[PDB]
Amino acid sequence: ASLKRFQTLVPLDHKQGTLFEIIGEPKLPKWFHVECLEDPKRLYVEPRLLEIMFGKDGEHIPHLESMLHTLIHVNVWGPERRAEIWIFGPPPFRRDVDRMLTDLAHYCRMKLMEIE
Amino acid sequence: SLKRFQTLVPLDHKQGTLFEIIGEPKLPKWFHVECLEDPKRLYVEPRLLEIMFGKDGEHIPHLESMLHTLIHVNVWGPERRAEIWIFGPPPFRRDVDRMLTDLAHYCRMKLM
Repeated sequence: ASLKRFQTLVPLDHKQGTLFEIIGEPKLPKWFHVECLEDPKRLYVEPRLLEIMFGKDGEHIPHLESMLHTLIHVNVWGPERRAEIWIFGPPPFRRDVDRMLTDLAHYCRMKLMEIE
Repeated sequence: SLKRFQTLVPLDHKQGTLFEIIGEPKLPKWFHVECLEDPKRLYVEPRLLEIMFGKDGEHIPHLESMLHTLIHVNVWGPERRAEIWIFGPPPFRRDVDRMLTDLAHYCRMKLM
């Protein structure tokens, strides 16, 4: 990616496109299976939404990950480029977590335009 | 955290499964009053509530918007179980029920 680094239970390196790698030797969550690292789902969001959706430095992401049983990885670049939220787990899960994050994004977008 | 927690649609908990919307709030597009006819209840130690949901439940409106489910928190003594009430349905192979008990589990552990 490029770096703002967001919090998560398992920090990953975004190597290239679909390739992610676990950084160092973290204690993994009981529900997390290394195999899920193979096919993550990506969804785009504008960058300014990231900290509204996930809190400052993505501080609420470990809670969300615990609730969803999917890893969340955030890649962010310039203000002019779309951010990428990458989601990791069983495909039956990645689909509905995808709708949840889209629904959350819709909400945060409305609040953004109201708080201004 | 308080005795009333935050939410998109503040409710009065009348008795058991019976709730009522307080006043005339603008409702979320995804929400319909008939949702209140499908409550599910979960129990939790009161101590976990502010860990799970933020001070005074300040994160609940985000959670509700993610889940498309209203969350009502009834709390009593620090002794007895708090009730979490949800008016669904779920967006995952995992019941909103299961996602919230799992959140509580994580928060129980992190509380050590």
